[PDB]
Amino acid sequence: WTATSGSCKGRCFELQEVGPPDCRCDNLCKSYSSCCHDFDELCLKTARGWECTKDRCGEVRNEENACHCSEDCLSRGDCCTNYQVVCKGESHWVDDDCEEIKVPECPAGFVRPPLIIFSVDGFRASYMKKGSKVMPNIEKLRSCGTHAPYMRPVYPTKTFPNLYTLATGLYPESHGIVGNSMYDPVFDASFHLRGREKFNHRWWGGQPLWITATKQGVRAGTFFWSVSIPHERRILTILQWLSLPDNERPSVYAFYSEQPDFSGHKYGPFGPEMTNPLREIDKTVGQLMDGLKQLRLHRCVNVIFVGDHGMEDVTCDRTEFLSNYLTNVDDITLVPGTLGRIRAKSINNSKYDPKTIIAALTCKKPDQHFKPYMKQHLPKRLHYANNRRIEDIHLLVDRRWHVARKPLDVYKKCFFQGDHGFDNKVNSMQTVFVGYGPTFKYRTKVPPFENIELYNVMCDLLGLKPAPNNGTHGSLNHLLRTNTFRPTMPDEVSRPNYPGIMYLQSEFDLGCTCDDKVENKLEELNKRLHTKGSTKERHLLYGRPAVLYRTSYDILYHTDFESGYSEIFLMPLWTSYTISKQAEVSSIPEHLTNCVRPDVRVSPGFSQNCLAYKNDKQMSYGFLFPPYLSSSPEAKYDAFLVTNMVPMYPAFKRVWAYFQRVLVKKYASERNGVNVISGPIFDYNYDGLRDTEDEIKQYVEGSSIPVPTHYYSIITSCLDFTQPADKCDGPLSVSSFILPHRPDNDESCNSSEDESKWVEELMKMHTARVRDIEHLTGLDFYRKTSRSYSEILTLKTYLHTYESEI
Ligand SMILES: *[C@@H]1O[C@H](CO)[C@@H](O[C@@H]2O[C@H](CO)[C@@H](O[C@@H]3O[C@H](CO[C@H]4O[C@H](CO)[C@@H](O)[C@H](O[C@H]5O[C@H](CO)[C@@H](O)[C@H](O)[C@@H]5O[C@H]5O[C@H](CO)[C@@H](O)[C@H](O)[C@@H]5O)[C@@H]4O)[C@@H](O)[C@H](O[C@H]4O[C@H](CO)[C@@H](O)[C@H](O)[C@@H]4O[C@H]4O[C@H](CO)[C@@H](O)[C@H](O)[C@@H]4O)[C@@H]3O)[C@H](O)[C@H]2NC(C)=O)[C@H](O)[C@H]1NC(C)=O
Ligand SMILES: Cc1cc(C)c(C(C)(C)CCOC(=O)C(C)(C)C)c(O)c1
Ligand SMILES: [Ca+2]
Ligand code: NA
Ligand code: NA
Ligand SMILES: [Zn+2]
Repeated sequence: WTATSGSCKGRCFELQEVGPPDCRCDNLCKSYSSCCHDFDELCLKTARGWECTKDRCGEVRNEENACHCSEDCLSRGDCCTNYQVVCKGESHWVDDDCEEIKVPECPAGFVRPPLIIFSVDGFRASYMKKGSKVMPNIEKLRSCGTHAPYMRPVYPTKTFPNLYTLATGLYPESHGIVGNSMYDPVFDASFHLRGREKFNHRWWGGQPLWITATKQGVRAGTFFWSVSIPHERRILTILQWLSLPDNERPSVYAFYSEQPDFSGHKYGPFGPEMTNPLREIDKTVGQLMDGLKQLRLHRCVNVIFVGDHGMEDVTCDRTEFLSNYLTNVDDITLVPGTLGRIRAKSINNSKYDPKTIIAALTCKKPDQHFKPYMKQHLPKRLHYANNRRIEDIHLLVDRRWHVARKPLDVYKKCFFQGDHGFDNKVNSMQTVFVGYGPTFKYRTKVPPFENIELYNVMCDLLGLKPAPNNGTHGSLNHLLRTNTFRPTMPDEVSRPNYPGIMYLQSEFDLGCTCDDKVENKLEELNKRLHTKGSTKERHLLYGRPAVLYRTSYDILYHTDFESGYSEIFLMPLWTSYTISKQAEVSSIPEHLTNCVRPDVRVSPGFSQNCLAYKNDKQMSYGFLFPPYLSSSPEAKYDAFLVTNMVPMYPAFKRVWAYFQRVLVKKYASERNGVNVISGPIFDYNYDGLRDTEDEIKQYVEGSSIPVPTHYYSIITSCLDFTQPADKCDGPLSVSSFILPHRPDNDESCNSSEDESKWVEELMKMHTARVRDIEHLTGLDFYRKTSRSYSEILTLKTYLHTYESEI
């Protein structure tokens, strides 16, 4: 109930929330069906439209009018945004040359540059170039301020997950808004775009920027707008708030536009109908900047122009139907469209089986346009598993397509030409970022980055301490003239042991054999020097990784590679090696096919054993430093040490062997050498974070050898590829992956073919940031370079996407 009989007089667009049942006068009262009886009359005036005309200049004030052109309007803060242009001879902001804003130029009483976030739904990144001719205000922001060529949304590339990620810095699995539609099995409640459940605060996790600001005494404008409030009124309300007395005035403001998404769904991303929505958004930017100019705030405010996601061409005819795969289609509930999520229709049905559903959906039709995954097997870069609202079965749908349960859902539940939601590396899903104002840089292009990083920067712009989030604070310092956040590298928690030769061969009873016993003064000294680290500068290029948790581990040096060997997990945490452009690939010699060698620096008790692999009929092993890339026949023996061995399913060894034997040398040829760091990952609870020893669900049969969920590699070279990776003077270039360690290659429909036709495709799908590997391993990389720390933070957030040019 709401007592709608109260009044909005003197309260229009009031900032504090009045609790039930008193009626409301704020931005969102319409959405809550709670506005006072007189809200439209007093607060949504429309008389005489939105623009001054020559004949209104100097007019006697009529409070009925939507905005004013009377001589008192500037003191009242309610002029039409074009007032000074029409009545006072001024220029539109867009017509002024851009001039660097070196310092804020703010009116007296302003404690900090205000932040205005101007958000656009469905604004695909390529609109900034493709629509530039019809968006002069936006083009001026972009060209004169700081801009990225695009900004990467979060998965799923839907509106509410992305808007809330912008506001919180968190992945959807952490903030809880994992889709526009959700079922939470603990609440037994459904969240939808339609209806009241979505208003319950229990859905909304983390801490959004307006709450961060408020808790730290920085006032925020009301954070969002009821859809029926016209854009012109939203801009006028923001400008009105900016004229409040100092003690009452917000420091952070948000505008949101439902366009171009609304038309893009109807017309497709480049429908000819799309020009007009782009012009109308540009005109709204122009109203804002003109309004700011009138208030003398156009060289004071920081403006962020940012979108939530792009828009792809999708039509009704490109729909896959689960009814063409499943016999039991009425026993499941599907959340449909550009992603699929499947769960049992009834919790009382004991004949629901997820394995049979996945199997029936796997590589069943030649051009099949979706792929099923259990959620833990989704690419780790999606960070889309650790929430009870994310169903165990997920369908990744190809761009341009939909999935639905049955055909009747598509015509009795056609018209649309655009949609979004797909994998957040897809080019059509990328969106926009421009920052303009005194705290942003001038005429500066920055590389693409992810929208999870912006919350920290918005906090930086407001002088706020961010709530804990998934950005990497400092990684976006290059967007900023001032207010940078200067992080310190985390402290190493565990220091390594450096074992020498401590064990004789016969102390080992590992069940391993090797044909290595065929036989000096200076030659033996030389190999003693390798074991003490004499080649470590060549193979450990950026320092050893720091271990940021408590554990017991050994550094092991070799001619061709260096490792940090865990005494607890019985394998390396990391193995580091450099491969020059000139390196040569060799075979594993016949007499060494099954060679595994005890490591006389590591006790039998802290070693793997070969008998466990013999007896585990599902599990084989591989090596982290590749035997194929040994520098000499003699150095090759080091690659068969038991301290370089890791458990690998035979299906995964197909993938791993091709990467090691073919791809590493390809990357070294293309990049002028590469440095590789490889290792295992254990994430059995799919939380994106390193497992402790007691979270491990699978061991090599009969042993304490834990089985990795994933294997990673970080592949670094010189950004200026005229310098070899091992003699690089400047910025670095990286690409990395986190490959699922699976017992089959059912993900790869073409896996019966030669690895050359499918392995690299698999690897590209599981591309990763160095930071993702950091979270999964408790390691900290790039500790010793000549590069600034914020630059290394940006390198660690880089994702190699393999999409062609935007
Ligand atoms: C991205 O960044 C985010 C933010 O930094 C990272 O998420 C953090 O990671 C931590 C580890 O996973 C996690 O820490 C836990 O917090 C528990 C208290 O949680 C509440 O309080 C906080 C603070 O206000 C709040 O933010 C939380 O919000 C979560 O839960 C609510 C529901 O109440 C949701 O609305 C909200 O969206 C969010 O859910 C998300 O996180 C939870 C986990 O908290 C997931 O389950 C969800 O799926 C979703 O992802 C909460 O309101 C605290 O109790 C935990 O402590 C346990 O474990 C530690 C281990 O150190 C142990 O010491 C304790 O004994 C304790 O164990 C006991 O509980 C166990 C579980 O029941 C039990 O088995 C034991 O036997 C014990 O009884 C723990 O500290 C932190 O909450 C989240 N924060 C957020 C916002 O998500 C994220 O990791 C980053 N991602 C990556 C990849 O880097
Ligand atoms: C301060 C501030 C900051 C940010 C980032 C926004 C945006 C633009 C992104 C929108 C957030 O809306 C959400 O989160 C929903 C709850 C509506 C899904 C805002 O309104 C206000
Ligand atoms: Ca984990
Ligand atoms: Na085996
Ligand atoms: Na396959
Ligand atoms: Zn949309």
